[PDB]
Amino acid sequence: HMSYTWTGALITPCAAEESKLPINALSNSLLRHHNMVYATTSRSAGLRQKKVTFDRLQVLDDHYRDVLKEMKAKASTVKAKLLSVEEACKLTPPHSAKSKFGYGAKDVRNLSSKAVNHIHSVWKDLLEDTVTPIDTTIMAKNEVFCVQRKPARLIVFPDLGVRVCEKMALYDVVSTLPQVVMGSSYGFQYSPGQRVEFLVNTWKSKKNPMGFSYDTRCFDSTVTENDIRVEESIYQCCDLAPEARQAIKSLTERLYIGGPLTNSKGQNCGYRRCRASGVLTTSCGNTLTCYLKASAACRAAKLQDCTMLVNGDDLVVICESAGTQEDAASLRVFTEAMTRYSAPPGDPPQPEYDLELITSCSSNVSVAHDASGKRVYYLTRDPTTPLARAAWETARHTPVNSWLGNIIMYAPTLWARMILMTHFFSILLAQEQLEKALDCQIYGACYSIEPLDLPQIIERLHGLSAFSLHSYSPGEINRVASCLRKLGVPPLRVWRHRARSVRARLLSQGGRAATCGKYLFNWAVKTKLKLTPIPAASRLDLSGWFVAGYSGGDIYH
Ligand SMILES: CCC(C)(C)[C@H]1C(O)=C(C2=CS(=O)(=O)c3cc(NS(C)(=O)=O)ccc3N2)C(=O)N1Cc1ccc(F)c(C)c1
Repeated sequence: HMSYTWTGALITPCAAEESKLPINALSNSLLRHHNMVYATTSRSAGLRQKKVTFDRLQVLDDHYRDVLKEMKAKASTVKAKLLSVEEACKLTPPHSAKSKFGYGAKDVRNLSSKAVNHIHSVWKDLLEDTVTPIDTTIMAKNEVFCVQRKPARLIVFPDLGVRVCEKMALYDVVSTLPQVVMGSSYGFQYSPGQRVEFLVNTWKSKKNPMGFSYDTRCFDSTVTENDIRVEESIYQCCDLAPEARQAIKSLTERLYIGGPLTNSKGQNCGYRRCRASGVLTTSCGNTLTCYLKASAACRAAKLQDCTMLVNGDDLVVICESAGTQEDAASLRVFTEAMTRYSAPPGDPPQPEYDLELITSCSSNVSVAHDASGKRVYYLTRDPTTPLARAAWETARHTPVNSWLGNIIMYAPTLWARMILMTHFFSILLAQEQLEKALDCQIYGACYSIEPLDLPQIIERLHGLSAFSLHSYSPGEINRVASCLRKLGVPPLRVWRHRARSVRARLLSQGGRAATCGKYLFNWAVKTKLKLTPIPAASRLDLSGWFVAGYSGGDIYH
């Protein structure tokens, strides 16, 4: 029952990997402690292999089967459709990994005969053969962090042809089934403004609230053959075309439950018997499995008025407190149940009696005040990793612009507004790239976004108050200041100064640019402009935003 077996062949790169922060003329204006920032490489892959390789044991009781029966009954109400080849081709990111079979993602998107013909052949094979393990490639992710040094995370994914077939069989299912099965507990249905409302409303609904986050140790490696067969039994409760059923069964037996791991040089690295990080069903499978195990563990622990919020492997629970000693004992029971279900913790969970000290999806609730002095809740995080990734992106073009996803999702925060907005609008002005669309990821899917659309995007995701917040909390302010000292980032007084310049430049461009100057940087001037609802906000097509999660899913929206 091991998560992986290995041959000793190395996990190899496909191009040169940099680990040191690249430096250019713009670097010092953001961050001086360059030696604090690094990127992960295949050189640490071996250390990750060791961490992710362990035996799983799993004891399944009546609570587990009781929840699973309920989830199944809800899933039975879902009707899901097959996508056409052309619809699935349109969901492929332009820069997705090319096929081993002589075509690329651009050929897929174009519906080129070589690509479409091969995809039809993979589909036929999937319908005919429900036994043969499907090949996957294993690679080390290159991700940027601040020291305090993580080994590379691994990514495991099938060929591009197979990925298009996954979409055809399962895109509609994984996009629709989780919210039906899980209701308000499915986290990927929420925009940031919706997510903070749900946490606060939930917290407020309890007489004496308690909450905690649950950190599963290497969630993907804890997912067993049982878990993945249970996921398929849930998918199969849906009302589906017979062709879709056969494809889902085949994909489950041949790809999702396990298969051979091949490096970038074509050598066999070993064999996987746990979740693949780079398949379409990674997010939905992890969310269903986490929810099943956590709901059952809640019943085992006798938690009172229990609300869960689940985004894949990310779990928070808010419930009724029963006193500090019994809460501590209940959380032990919960952790023991989870452990018996094959989901033991990394960090053991702690009860918290302050909403603002709970982290979920790498974020906590904090409070600031709008133009009328009215309290507004918003989600924030420690800015260290966002700012390290921004320093890197200041000197290197990358396929995903973390800075842009961070402005979008953390737009209300003092650090996104003062540092990220200022710094990157400066760069776009100087380079005359204000109109250039950039790719970034939200809930695992890729979006191409125009930075001049940012004000309307932010009004939709957060409301107009995102542009007037002030009087942020002392905890939040100190956590930012602490980060700036650590990374060597100029203090906020300098940022306010630069923001005025940036704002004046943007207003001097007219049009969409001036709207960015007006809304995004109203905080930097004492003589304020009046900020009214933006007409363009009402016409923005944000469909496909905040419907589901697609981590590893190879989705472009
Ligand atoms: C720029 C996007 C950002 C900030 C990273 C953004 C984002 O996209 C993810 C995010 C992306 S994801 O890849 O779908 C994913 C996968 C898994 N686990 S798994 C592998 O099992 O699916 C767990 C969590 C998760 N969350 C995230 O948590 N963000 C923070 C965040 C989230 C919600 C929110 F309201 C605010 C304000 C900020």
